[PDB]
Amino acid sequence: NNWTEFVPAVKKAFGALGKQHPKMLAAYGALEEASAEGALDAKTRELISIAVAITTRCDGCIGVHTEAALKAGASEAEIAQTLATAISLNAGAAYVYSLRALEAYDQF
Amino acid sequence: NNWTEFVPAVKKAFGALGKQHPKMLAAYGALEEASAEGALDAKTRELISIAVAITTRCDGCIGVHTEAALKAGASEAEIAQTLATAISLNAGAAYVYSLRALEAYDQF
Amino acid sequence: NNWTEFVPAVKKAFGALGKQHPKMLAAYGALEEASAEGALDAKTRELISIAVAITTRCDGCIGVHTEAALKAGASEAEIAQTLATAISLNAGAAYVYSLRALEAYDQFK
Amino acid sequence: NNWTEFVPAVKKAFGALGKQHPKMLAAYGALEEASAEGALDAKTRELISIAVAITTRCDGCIGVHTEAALKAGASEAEIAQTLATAISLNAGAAYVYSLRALEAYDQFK
Amino acid sequence: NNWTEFVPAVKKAFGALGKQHPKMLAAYGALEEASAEGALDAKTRELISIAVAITTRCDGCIGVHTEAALKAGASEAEIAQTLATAISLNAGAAYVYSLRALEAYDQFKK
Amino acid sequence: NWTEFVPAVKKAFGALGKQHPKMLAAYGALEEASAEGALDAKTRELISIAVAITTRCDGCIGVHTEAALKAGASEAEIAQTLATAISLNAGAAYVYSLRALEAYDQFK
Repeated sequence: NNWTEFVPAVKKAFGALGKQHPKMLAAYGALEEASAEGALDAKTRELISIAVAITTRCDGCIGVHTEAALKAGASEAEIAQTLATAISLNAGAAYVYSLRALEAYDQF
Repeated sequence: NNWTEFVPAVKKAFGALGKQHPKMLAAYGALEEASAEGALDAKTRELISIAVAITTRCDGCIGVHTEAALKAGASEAEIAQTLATAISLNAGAAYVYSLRALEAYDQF
Repeated sequence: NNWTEFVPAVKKAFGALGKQHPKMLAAYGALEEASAEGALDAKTRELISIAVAITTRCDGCIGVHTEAALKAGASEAEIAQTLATAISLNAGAAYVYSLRALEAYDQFK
Repeated sequence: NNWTEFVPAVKKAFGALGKQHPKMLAAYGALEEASAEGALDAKTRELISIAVAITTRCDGCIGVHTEAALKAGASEAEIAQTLATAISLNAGAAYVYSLRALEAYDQFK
Repeated sequence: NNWTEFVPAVKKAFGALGKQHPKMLAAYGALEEASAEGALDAKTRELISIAVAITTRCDGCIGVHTEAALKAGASEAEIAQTLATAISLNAGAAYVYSLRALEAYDQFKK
Repeated sequence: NWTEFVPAVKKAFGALGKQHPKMLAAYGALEEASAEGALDAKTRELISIAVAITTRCDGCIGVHTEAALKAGASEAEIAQTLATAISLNAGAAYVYSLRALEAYDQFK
């Protein structure tokens, strides 16, 4: 459809990248191996990925790790709660720098 | 203090670039010239400048345009409301891309 | 394109989020309430909103608050000058960290 | 340098915000309420919080939720593996947009 | 993006801005003026421009400046290696702030 | 940046490879793929600084500004790289501002 058609195309672009520049795809594979090492469970790692995917505003990253979260057995409330946490942290960053603006106003 | 001393150091740094690379300082001066052309008052522009500064996480921009907003007659309630609006728009972005993840999960 | 149909689609997506997860939509309602608290008129609130939206590069946020600023009485010149102000700040941030890099090129050597 | 002094200072600034502007701190609490709803333990939520905090590069968000992760029982390897997952996704966004640049160069634009 | 049609659409919109608000387009020209001044050739400048465009995630910026890299004589290997360097620095920024998180956890640990 | 800040950053990277070696090996793979090709060390470090300005990473700035110096980068090459990165940073805001004015015209 929209995401069910986008994700295979994104995975294909990564495959064409490895056939042309294998050291670049091997660099990402090294990043995924470092992430996979440790007792974290695949679903929790994918949920961590979705929270970062929506923060970086990467549509290809969203669909890849959302489909991987479902394959890992993540329910709908687990994802919505993960997104709600990422929204709170994205808003928390603006709260911190807004706090710096208020502190500057009182100081001048 | 901090902000009352950090802001002069920032403006002193921008003055240094004008001596070493005047073309780059003039380019910024061209950006503020276009930003000042219109019927929007100084307080309105400086409030907009603060909301973008906390979004860009630019501490120098925060202090420079917070002091400038005070010089334009901005009250503390106006800056806090400006920051509240900027905080809201930063979270709505995480909301928008969170909805994309939910639609992605619903389609797989 | 098609901002006239994109904006109602974004609002509908927010509506389905509330009927499936009400505490997330209520949180955005609490954020929108604190943004309305104050003496800044609706036009200045939406102009500020558009400036953050183009800095964020959120398309749904841009169209929602551009239509709202229009209904609040914002002329095209007020919209353009708001973008010119947001673009200027979207360069001073790079200027500030460029000044750090030029200092970084000093000290060394 | 001193996160044990930075984090309490950030917490004090948030508390002073609610005394001068309560609706702003209330909207923050509403975001925390929706975050703590859905049977995801605090350890998993704080680990997710760190992964987003380093993506936003907010030092206040990092130290606040790193301490909260320790209080929830997060091990050092649990955070390191979380950061390793967050780093992989930060590069993943760069890979996806670099693929757009290569597809652009092929079409000769 | 990638399309040979989207890039002329971006350039046309920039010209429309200069017709309605010339002081805004002139400000961008002032920025491009300072970018063109210097010892770097056009290829290296457009390669640097591509690296920022994928970091700033601006599709039109990836557009305008990847074509200018082609016209400047940049090969596919020069485009790709620039992107591999840009990708490395993007992950590097996450590595740096991840170190702060590991340092903060060590100071709170008991 | 400083002559003492960069050694502290590289010391933390080395320590990370001692407690979590797969994470440091992943960054090395990203550096090996970046070094592979005809682009000289100067252009790569200049590209690295321009990204280290778009991203607001100070450690990346000082590390790669020093590496650019050892690679033989001149002051004119450093400033022009920044002016190029500043132009692109403003260029991104110009594009999404064009969609904002395009949306405003559609709602009338």
